[PDB]
Amino acid sequence: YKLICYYTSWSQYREGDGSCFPDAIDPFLCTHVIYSFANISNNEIDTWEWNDVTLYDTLNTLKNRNPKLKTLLSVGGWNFGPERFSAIASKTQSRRTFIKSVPPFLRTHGFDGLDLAWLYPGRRDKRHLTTLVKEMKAEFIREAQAGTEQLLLSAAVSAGKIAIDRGYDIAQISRHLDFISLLTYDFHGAWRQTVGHHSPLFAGNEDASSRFSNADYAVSYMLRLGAPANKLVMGIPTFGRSFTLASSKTDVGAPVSGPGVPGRFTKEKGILAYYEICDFLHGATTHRFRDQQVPYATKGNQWVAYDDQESVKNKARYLKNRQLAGAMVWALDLDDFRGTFCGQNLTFPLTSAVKDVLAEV
Ligand SMILES: *[C@@H]1O[C@H](CO)[C@@H](O[C@H]2O[C@H](CO)[C@@H](O[C@@H]3O[C@H](CO)[C@@H](O)[C@H](O[C@@H]4O[C@H](CO)[C@@H](O[C@@H]5O[C@H](CO)[C@@H](O)[C@H](O)[C@@H]5O)[C@H](O)[C@@H]4O)[C@@H]3O)[C@H](O)[C@H]2NC(C)=O)[C@H](O)[C@H]1NC(C)=O
Repeated sequence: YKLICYYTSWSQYREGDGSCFPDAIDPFLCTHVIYSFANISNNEIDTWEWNDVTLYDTLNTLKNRNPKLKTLLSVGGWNFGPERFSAIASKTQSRRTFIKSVPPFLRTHGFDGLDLAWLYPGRRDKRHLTTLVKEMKAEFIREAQAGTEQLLLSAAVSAGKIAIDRGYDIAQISRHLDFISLLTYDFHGAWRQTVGHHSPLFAGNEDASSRFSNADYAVSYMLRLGAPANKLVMGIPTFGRSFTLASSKTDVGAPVSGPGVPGRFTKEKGILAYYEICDFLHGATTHRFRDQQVPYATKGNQWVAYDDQESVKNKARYLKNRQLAGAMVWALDLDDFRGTFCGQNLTFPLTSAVKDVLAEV
């Protein structure tokens, strides 16, 4: 069993305890840690933050304690225009240029693999995404010849039916990529005038419009398209999506007036770190879509949908029952890394819950 855990650069700058550095990551927790988002310039892979070489160093040092740990550098991200990927990958020149520039980067900085987080390729991009993957992987193979362990190659794919169907040639890309991460947590957003859970497990028998919008449908679908279960890792979010209620209505379908108030620490509308949610929860009312196996809280005109240890283990068993490669947790920085916000004196409570399940048979 795998546990792929992301670490995002921008989390350092958070204030108070919110600040987080690779420095605080428990070396034996996950099996794969992914530094989140490297840039691309002059078609070459490149750093982002002014101090990644430093933080790079600091994350890769964790392997001094856990030899089995592996680390990968992600490329792309949400604040990286999809166009920029498309532009690179449509002109063979740019593509190959980009590619031949990656292995040395990783070798130079201690990484064991590259991660492709091209956030949503288009209709016009499928044919080239297949290329990037192919060639990129061919290069990683030709470099093992130099007598070093072969660099890993993975990709974060959307879990949206349309999304996948629009820009993913799963069948192909699945046989090249060492593993595929399914972003099973973006099935809703403030862009929908009404309340909704973003990382539901099941379709839930009362609504029937977006059944394709749940981890189960996603998985079962990816399998159909051809991807094997030994390359699949299900995403598990460690944050929550919050809304500001446009009425006293709180039950399913209550109208939304817009995203939620920012977090003390995560400082950003619509989203909330687990540890922030832990504080929120106090004085809040907690419910749970028993149908879709996930909770939601409300306090005032603030409606929040999130994942708790329960819902998370729940999902964890799910992937075990479909025989998947492993689990993926989006944002360690978002978990209670210090373990002081969420009652129990446990560090990384959520990511642990999943580990403890996966550590089971
Ligand atoms: C991820 O990558 C991003 C793109 O590479 C990068 O953001 C950008 O990168 C550069 C800026 O560093 C940006 O370039 C310009 O934007 C300006 C307009 O707003 C233009 O004026 C500028 O045009 C020129 O480019 C020349 C250099 O590229 C510059 O010539 C010299 O450059 C030297 C210093 O830059 C200087 O020493 C020398 O004397 C030259 O003068 C020339 O003068 C002129 O100004 C660029 O178009 C990229 O376009 C922008 N990327 C895009 C496409 O949006 C991010 O920094 C990176 N992320 C992180 C955090 O690192």
